[PDB]
Amino acid sequence: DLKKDVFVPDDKEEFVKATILVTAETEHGKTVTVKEDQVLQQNPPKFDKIEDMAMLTFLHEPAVLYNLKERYASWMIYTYSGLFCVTINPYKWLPVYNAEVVAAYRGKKRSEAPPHIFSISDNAYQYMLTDRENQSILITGESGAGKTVNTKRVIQYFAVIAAIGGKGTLEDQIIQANPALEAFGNAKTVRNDNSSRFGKFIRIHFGATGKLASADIETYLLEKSRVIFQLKAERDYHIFYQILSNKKPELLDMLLITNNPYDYAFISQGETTVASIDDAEELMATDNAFDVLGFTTEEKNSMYKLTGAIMHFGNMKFKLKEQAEPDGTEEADKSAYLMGLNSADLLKGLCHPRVKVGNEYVTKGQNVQQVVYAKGALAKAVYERMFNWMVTRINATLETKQPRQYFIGVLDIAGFEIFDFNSFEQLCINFTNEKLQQFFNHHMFVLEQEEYKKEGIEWEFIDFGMDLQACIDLIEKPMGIMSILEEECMFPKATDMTFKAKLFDNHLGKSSNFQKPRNIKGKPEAHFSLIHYAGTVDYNIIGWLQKNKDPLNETVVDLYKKSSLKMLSSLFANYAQTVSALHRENLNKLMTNLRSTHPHFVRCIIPNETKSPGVIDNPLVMHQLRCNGVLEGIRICRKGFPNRILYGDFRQRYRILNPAAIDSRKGAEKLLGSLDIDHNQYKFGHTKVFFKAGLLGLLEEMRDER
Ligand SMILES: Nc1ncnc2c1ncn2[C@@H]1O[C@H](COP(=O)(O)OP(=O)(O)O)[C@@H](O)[C@H]1O
Ligand code: VO4
Ligand SMILES: [Mg+2]
Repeated sequence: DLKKDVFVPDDKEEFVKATILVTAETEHGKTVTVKEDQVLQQNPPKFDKIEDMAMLTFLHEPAVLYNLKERYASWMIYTYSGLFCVTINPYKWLPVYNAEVVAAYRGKKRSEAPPHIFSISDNAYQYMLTDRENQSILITGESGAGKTVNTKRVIQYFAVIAAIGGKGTLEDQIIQANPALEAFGNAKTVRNDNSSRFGKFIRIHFGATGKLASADIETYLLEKSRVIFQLKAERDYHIFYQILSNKKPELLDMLLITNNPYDYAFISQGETTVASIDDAEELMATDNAFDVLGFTTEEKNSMYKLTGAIMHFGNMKFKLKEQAEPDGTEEADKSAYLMGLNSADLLKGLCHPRVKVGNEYVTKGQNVQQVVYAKGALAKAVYERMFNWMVTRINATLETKQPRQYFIGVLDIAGFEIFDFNSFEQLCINFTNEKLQQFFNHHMFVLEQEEYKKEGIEWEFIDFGMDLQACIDLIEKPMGIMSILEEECMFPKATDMTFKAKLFDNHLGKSSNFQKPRNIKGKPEAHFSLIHYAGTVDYNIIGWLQKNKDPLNETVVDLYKKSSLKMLSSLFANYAQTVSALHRENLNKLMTNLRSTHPHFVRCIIPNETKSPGVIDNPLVMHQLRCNGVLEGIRICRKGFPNRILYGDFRQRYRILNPAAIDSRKGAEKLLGSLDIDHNQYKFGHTKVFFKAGLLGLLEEMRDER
């Protein structure tokens, strides 16, 4: 029936379906009666599994939710929601990404094909060529939402398309770039078995005529901590376990290592084996990528060797001679050999680092705690610089002579996360997520409406309540969290509790997003809460000062410069601005570069905590849609004018409909006036015609009929 089919709220599944008898029979048999305002209307059965939710008769939270659920139940993981797309992780291989599908998607306008990541990529390609404007596919979502998978699919689309008309070709190299970086930059966290522990902006360059000419990858802050430290239910980087699988046994001999991960302390404090990952086939995938990318055998063995030496570096034991002196050089020797260093000099550098007395030097003393930190810090430093060397190396092969004119950047940041223990690297991760959401908010809600004003369109502003400046300002602005941290790791007599005290003194009761920690019994200790867009996060400030300073035993880095392993020497070649400072510098650099592109938002949704295919946790999925502003992003499309054409281009294409109607603007007034259309569905701007949602479809349908 018309009014019988309704949605009623539900304390366990957010909302549930109902049949009116206000008293109504629930989808699950519960005879429940509720308040008339709490009842939302179901959409007609013609809109079941709708490809675009802006086309629904009833727009509300359960109408969107149940449509997404319905599509997901038929394994339809892509859905349009106004000018952007939403995708729910299937946690399962679907046959929607083959070459035959890629080929079919080529050139098809959004409406001419089912919703898909291929359609986003293709239409970004058409906009780039048509408007002569750089494009950017911006993929959002928490840890394990599916950003990396969708990112790899955009590359796949472009690479397959460019092939239809180092060792490999530009297209294969662009594809293989991801398995090479994932090996060293991805790791199993609680939420994701292949969690991206770093952000990346991949630009795909095209010539004036659309030919794929080049590519570049820029990465953002890697989780160095992971190299030498793990939480209970997480692993170190993929590579360590892949190398230990022994699929390449020469590697173990070269790296002087056992096959047991539990032998190496740096890499075995959490988990070692992951059901989802076959570390052995993965090592082959890792190695193969390096070959296709043009990495020499010395280049490869140098990366392997440096990883190996890092493992031994962890097992370097130290004792009291307060002054530390070594406690067995066995592992210290294995590391120095692999690193092209003198083992005695490495240990003298560690236990007694120099202090320059003009042109002479005097050593300083170090205790076992000081040496153990120094040792850990140098391994993280190496790994970070090795990942950086590897990215520049990939770029060097991807950088072709070929002429470029445009680009399509694809942003794959590390997703929003909440662990049992959240520290500095969680803050940097969630900060980016907050920033990108605000980028969506500003583009979708602010710039959009300011275009209607610019064009002299009759429009009365809408406040969608989509603004995160308060929380962004708290983290980045002066006297914010990072500003306080930056100043504190400058005063040498500062402590974790002086930074914690300064944090509280400036924001407790002053900043609304800065709150006391909501510490629950058993869980690790936290110092403050941060009301982020996707949740409140309890951060622990222990060690943040040293994380931001990131000092190294300079005496050991000098031996690294002097190393007889070309790679290790060049990693520290220029060695001599805090972590958070460069993080904000890079983030602001990125947000402004994305301002100069036409953006394409792909919103990934994690369906459940248990990595369960087809299974949707209504509360969790709704929370995502809510903190993403999906319902707001659809409303601005329905309530506004999402489509607009210049008077010239409207004449050049649609004059055919009624050639009797032909000035460029006056002609469009006659053409639209003469056609049988709702004369409220279009408004005249200074230089453009503003179409209400759907009308442009009718006009392109009427153009095809002759
Ligand atoms: N479209 C998809 N098809 C199949 N599996 C997917 C898809 N998207 C995500 N997944 C699954 O989710 C996991 C995590 O996805 P991923 O993109 O790596 O997460 P994140 O948002 O952290 O980058 C993948 O390893 C895979 O199992
Ligand atoms: O798990 V993530 O790839 O979103 O960091
Ligand atoms: Mg990722």
